[PDB]
Amino acid sequence: AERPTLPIPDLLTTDARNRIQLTIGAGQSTFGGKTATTWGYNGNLLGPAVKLQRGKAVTVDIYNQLTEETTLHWHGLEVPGEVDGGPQGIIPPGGKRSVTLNVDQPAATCWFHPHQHGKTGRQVAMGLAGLVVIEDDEILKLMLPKQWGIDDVPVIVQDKKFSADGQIDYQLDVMTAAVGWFGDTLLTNGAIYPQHAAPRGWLRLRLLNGCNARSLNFATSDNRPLYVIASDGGLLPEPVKVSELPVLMGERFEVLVEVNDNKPFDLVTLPVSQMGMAIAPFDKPHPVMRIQPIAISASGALPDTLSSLPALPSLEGLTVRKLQLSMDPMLDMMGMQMLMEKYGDQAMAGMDHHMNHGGKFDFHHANKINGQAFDMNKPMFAAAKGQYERWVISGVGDMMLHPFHIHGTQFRILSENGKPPAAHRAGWKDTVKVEGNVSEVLVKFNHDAPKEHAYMAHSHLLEHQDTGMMLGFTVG
Ligand SMILES: [Cu+2]
Ligand SMILES: [Cu+2]
Ligand SMILES: [Cu+2]
Ligand SMILES: [O]
Ligand SMILES: [O]
Repeated sequence: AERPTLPIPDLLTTDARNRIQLTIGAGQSTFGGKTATTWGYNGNLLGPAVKLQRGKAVTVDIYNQLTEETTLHWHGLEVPGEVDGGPQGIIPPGGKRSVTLNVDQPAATCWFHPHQHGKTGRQVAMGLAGLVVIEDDEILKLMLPKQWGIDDVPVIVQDKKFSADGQIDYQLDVMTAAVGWFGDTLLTNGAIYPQHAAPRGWLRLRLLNGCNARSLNFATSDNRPLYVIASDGGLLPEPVKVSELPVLMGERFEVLVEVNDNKPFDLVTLPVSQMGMAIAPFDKPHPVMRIQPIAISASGALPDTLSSLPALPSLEGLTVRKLQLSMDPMLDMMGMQMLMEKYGDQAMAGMDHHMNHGGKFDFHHANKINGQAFDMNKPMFAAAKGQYERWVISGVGDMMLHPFHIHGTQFRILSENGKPPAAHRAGWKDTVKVEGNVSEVLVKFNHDAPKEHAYMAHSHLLEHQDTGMMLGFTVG
């Protein structure tokens, strides 16, 4: 059979009442010919791309048609805590919540997803994620590829695993609380190995790692380069040519890739050095999508200069906040041993060379920051508003991957896990790698967040977030 075409999320803008309507609900999808219950925004799976303009406000009406509580967070969008949609932003089953978003940041590809307390991994795994396309006046002058679904395409890459009856097989248990939820099936905008027909010239891909726990590393099957033009929080100062592009959970990058007649190629993901993630079929490069060239000229440009990136300021005198991540040694060892028992040595490929004892030992609060599993009732600190701060995040103490995300900001990385950031990671970021080492980021919060609607800071390995590796903080 030929490959299915890449599904393209609809690009949604406001009505005359300046509203966007999002409905959260359950439906059915098909994977490898078997039906599965899935959840989506304005559909059965995944979601639309909400288009936003800097300096314009929009109202979003969010209808929860699930039978359980959910929340909706705009990952990457800088908004007051009251509309950030962290775990306090509950939408009752059958209810509606409206938010007004006053967009105040540069053009970027952001995304949106649930943030239900303790259940974010399940609700993402069941299907909920959408996109946000922010535009501003500056980016349009660059004349980048801009025809949505033709030469400007979102690429949301996610793994799932399924039970024998075809349903999504999600469990938050000791093993996945330890290593994360991951699967053997790769989806690209919800489809298994689709093709995308692209005009000759430049193709812009807006890449999102939407996996719960799997890191990815994009490349092309014939080693043509990718030109990175943007990171989580928007354009880089100039394109950065790469041969491969590691993407942590929740991160976005936009790249341009050349499309030439008569020479289809795949976007692939290369095996990563992360526990559990190189089990077959991920022990080898894995196709993500086939790019099928069309002999029609694409009009987009790859300009020499994209944007202005301001200098890092002086660090002297800035508040230094320490965030020590930790896992429970016993439960980390127990989850890792279950992984090894299940899959054997392959569960550590590529890595560097039973009774109830009560609630004190409950894996649901095994992961922590500064000695505390997430307490929704107690923000850990009150950050300054409009002031740069230096946040120091340590994963010393274990070797698991902690992509650390801070709500309410786009920051600058000073140190990523003990090294200065790569050039394509040196611009605006909302995620920083922490793994066995220490990262430091320069953050500023432009909006208030009160105790009742606090900003989150957490690992975006969802099973770790849900089992305590998150803190709340206020601003203002
Ligand atoms: Cu976020
Ligand atoms: Cu997020
Ligand atoms: Cu978050
Ligand atoms: O997030
Ligand atoms: O998140």
